[PDB]
Amino acid sequence: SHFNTRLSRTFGYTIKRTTVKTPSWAVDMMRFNINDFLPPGGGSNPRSVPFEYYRIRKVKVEFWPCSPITQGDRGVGSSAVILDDNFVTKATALTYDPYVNYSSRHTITQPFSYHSRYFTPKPVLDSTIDYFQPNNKRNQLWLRLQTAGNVDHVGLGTAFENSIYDQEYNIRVTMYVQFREFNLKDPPL
Amino acid sequence: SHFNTRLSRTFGYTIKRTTVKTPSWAVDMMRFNINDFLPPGGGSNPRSVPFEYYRIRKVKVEFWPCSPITQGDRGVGSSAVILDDNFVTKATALTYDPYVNYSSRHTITQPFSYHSRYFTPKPVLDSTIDYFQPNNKRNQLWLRLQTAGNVDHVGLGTAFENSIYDQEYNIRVTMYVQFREFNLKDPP
Amino acid sequence: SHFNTRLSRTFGYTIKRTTVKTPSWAVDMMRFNINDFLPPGGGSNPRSVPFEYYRIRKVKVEFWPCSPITQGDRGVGSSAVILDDNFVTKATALTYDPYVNYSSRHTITQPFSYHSRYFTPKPVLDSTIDYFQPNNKRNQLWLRLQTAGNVDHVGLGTAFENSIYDQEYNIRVTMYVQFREFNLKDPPL
Amino acid sequence: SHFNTRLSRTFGYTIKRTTVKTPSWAVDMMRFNINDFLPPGGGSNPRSVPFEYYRIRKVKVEFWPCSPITQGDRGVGSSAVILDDNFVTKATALTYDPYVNYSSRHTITQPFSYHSRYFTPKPVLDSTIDYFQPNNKRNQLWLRLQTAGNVDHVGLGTAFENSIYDQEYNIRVTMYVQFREFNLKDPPL
Amino acid sequence: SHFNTRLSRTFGYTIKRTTVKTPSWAVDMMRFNINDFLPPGGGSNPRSVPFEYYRIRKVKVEFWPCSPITQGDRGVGSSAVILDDNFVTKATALTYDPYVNYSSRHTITQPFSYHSRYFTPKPVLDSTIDYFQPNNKRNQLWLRLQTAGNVDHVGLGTAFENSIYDQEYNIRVTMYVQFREFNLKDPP
Amino acid sequence: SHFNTRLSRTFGYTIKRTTVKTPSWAVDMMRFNINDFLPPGGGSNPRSVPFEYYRIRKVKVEFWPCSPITQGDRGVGSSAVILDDNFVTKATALTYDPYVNYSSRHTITQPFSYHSRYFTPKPVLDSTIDYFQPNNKRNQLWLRLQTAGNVDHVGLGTAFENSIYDQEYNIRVTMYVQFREFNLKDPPL
Repeated sequence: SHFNTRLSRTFGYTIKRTTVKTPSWAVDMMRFNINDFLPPGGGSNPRSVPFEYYRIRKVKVEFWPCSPITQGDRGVGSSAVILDDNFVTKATALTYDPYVNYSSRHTITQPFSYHSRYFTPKPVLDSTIDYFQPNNKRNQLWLRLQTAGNVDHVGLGTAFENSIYDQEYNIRVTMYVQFREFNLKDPPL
Repeated sequence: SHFNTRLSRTFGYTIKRTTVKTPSWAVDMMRFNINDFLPPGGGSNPRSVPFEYYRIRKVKVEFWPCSPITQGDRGVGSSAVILDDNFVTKATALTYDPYVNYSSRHTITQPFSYHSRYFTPKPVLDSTIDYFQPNNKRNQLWLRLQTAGNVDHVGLGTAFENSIYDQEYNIRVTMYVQFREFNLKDPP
Repeated sequence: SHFNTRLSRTFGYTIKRTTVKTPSWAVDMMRFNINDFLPPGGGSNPRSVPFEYYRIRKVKVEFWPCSPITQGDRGVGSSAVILDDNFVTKATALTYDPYVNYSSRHTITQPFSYHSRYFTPKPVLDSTIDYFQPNNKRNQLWLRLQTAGNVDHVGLGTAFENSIYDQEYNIRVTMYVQFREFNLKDPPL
Repeated sequence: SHFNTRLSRTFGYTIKRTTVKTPSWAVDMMRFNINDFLPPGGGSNPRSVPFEYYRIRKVKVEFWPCSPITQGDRGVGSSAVILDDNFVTKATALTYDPYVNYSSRHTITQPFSYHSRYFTPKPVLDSTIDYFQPNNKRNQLWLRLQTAGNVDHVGLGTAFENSIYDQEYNIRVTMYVQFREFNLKDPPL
Repeated sequence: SHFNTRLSRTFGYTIKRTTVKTPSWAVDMMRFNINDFLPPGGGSNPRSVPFEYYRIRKVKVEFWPCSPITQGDRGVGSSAVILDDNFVTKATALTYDPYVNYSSRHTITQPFSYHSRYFTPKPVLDSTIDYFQPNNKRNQLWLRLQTAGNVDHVGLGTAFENSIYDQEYNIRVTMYVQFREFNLKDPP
Repeated sequence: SHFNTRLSRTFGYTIKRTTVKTPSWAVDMMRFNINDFLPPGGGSNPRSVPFEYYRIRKVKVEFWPCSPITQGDRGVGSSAVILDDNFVTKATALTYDPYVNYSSRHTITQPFSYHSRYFTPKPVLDSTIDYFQPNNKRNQLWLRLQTAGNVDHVGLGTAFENSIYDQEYNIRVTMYVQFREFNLKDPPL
């Protein structure tokens, strides 16, 4: 009846070099949607894992640095966990790191170091009120596993210190998902 | 403050005879809405149970067969608990039983045997996301008892093997409802 | 099977000023009928609580005074529990408190004090013999919940000392009613 | 990191005098919205408390009578807790107290008595279905602290008995709020 | 890291009426193949469950009778478990029940009764030699889950007594399968 | 109510390259003012946290180097904790490390190594006498949270060995502050 597993994807992230002489920050964000982890299935089974319900238990975000350990103009930034879908506005060179004081902030060391965050994300159930459940096991909502309109889950704010060089990362995101209700259809012939 | 009780209703259901040779299934669905269990009130008490809030603790679905124990071309099918309001599409003769592999499937025996299911159903709170609470007691959402526009609760998918004969049933649905906040008005 | 609840109604009561000089009392009486607490329902459920039988466990009579704490010509009277439906004849200015010697008498203070009584009342089953059951829990009679012609229960004699001024009360009566046998009918449409 | 705190505001309420001779009740209602307790902030901290999320643990509604203890035509009303945003229709002189039989009812004494209610209110999350969580602690929904458009929380029905006099109160609402996720921005210059 | 589940299918079986007057038996066989339970998937996930390996733990063969409990010319047959893929030759009216003395034989009551067998079947690994493992759990072979042409497992010989009437059945086959090695692909 | 929290800010520091032959030290200093951590408020809540009083428990000073770990001409320097606002005089290239024998000295490794200090700083109460309290919890002076002209706290002296290459750091200063007496004003509208 229940199936625990782990799903992953890796995409590129560049912070383009700047020439601002004062410390600045590249502010951005990250949501998580199961459509980017589970491709569509086939025939009478529209998704590739044949289950009717899911809930995302945990997300791990890993920033795998591309820069060599020889690279200079090293900086210091912040990742914070944003559970209400209310991120700081996307900015190229903000004059301060807007996430540093966040209670959930962790320091990102730049540009040749790993960084990861691991936490329970929340679904965006109503973007007007922006409400979510307390971090939990037994009482977490079950969601329908849809084919294509899956609800955004929510997650992570970032501010990377700008540099005189480019700072490239491979980002790997991994969802620890609990699926429920085996639904495999089996047509004949 | 609380009131636990049980509301029932009965309706007919006929699977119509077919001539298709090979096995085939009549796929349907079932929802439960308190509108059908709870008639309106009168005057200042707009509902027959004078309470402000309720939740549905359990639904029991009973299929009481009409066919006699003598009837042939007996079949086998499935019921499944669908808590997300995403049922298999309605179908007169699907070439397989699309519910048979469901985790929540129970076997239905046809045409002259009883079948029942008993589970906690879920309200349809947002049909786009289709979210629901884990099976629980004290943490279950309370709902407003509305005179008319009450929310669908969600439940049961079905597949009856088609037959050379008609297969008629009386379906008795029973909700075990918890009501809260007695609200009786008493004009003069 | 059992539903224990509480139903209330509030009504006006005025004791009109006099200019008799000698102390004199307004004598009256109080019955309790579920018709006054339970309106009619609609359709196939002719009463507003859908039960077949009932009995009244306790009644509470509250005299809420309207007169201000500054009102003079204070006076003294009596409330008595009368379970046999035989109240003292109603009177405007009787020359004594006809209830002061009753075993169940409690003293009413006038005209700005609260006064409450709490007791098991009895149904008026045969007004000629006027018999009733001893105050008791498991053995108390069950009565059919009628729409229309519910039986009086019986309870309270009052004698308020009259005064140079008007004495006004809001009276709130509360029945603690046990209901039995859920009977809800559910027609279609 | 959480911060518990208490927030208050005070406003007037008047029940205008009437000449209706029979007992009648002024019926109204109270919702609670955090926009009225937390003013707007300044600069890059939009809200005067720099937290990302809140939830309302408790609400105290206090009715502070203005009328002096010498006032006459005293009355008796009702407060009830309404958690589904479905109150009785506002009415100047209803012929009964519509809230007296409510399970959550408390008696209100008029016109010179203090009345409080204290309880967990509920956010108005969908006014079509009007659902809410059972009164809990650690499972309670978290909400985004908005600058402008916060969600009503829901709460209190009232029925005051009408009077030959004006009946004034200062009402003081007080929200016991829990805030979560410190988020202070510190731009430079 | 592992995933137990259950997969089911149903099909018809008819034993056509005869007028041979002395007792005779309709003799047949049953093999089980996971292609019939587990359809193709999509894209880069060629199977509808994304596992690399499986093994079949157990099969249940359920003969659900179609004949009504009123039907006469009732008879008596045999099922047997054949683990080595060597069944008695298919026959219409064999003059004895060739499975009745088999150690694994169970009795089949005809025509209106349920019958089931539940056992560990075996893969057909080499059909010249026809070897198989002792019924086990932790030493049981893993097999690749193929898209295409999965290996038969082996299983059930039947012998139903013939009748003056037709004898129809819905046969339900159920595979308790254990999958291993989640292998889901996720192209962008 | 006490509210315990953390406030940070980051700024650049560059030691400019020299061609002095012999070992020389760039001597400098650091004070901490909450002005630089807490932007102003708005309306009747003139500061971004709404508390009347504060004291600084602890400061973290972090030197996050910019130079790569490949850089040569490495050196060795000193930090020291100066609680009496009496720092060695600022100097481009002093011919010794003036803080090496301080009791509170920690060794700094240059130019690619992190360095931190964590200590209880002291307010500058009277810079004629320069007095401070011994490091404590329950006895530390409370100070008023001012909008504009808060009191320098004091702290850290630095001596970095000069180099043939430049040596940049991002410096992150973090104040662990305890605030007391919630004071939020809530006007209407």
